[PDB]
Amino acid sequence: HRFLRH
Repeated sequence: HRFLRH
C-alpha cells in the first residue's frame, strides 16, 4: 500500500 500523497 501507500502513505498516500496527501
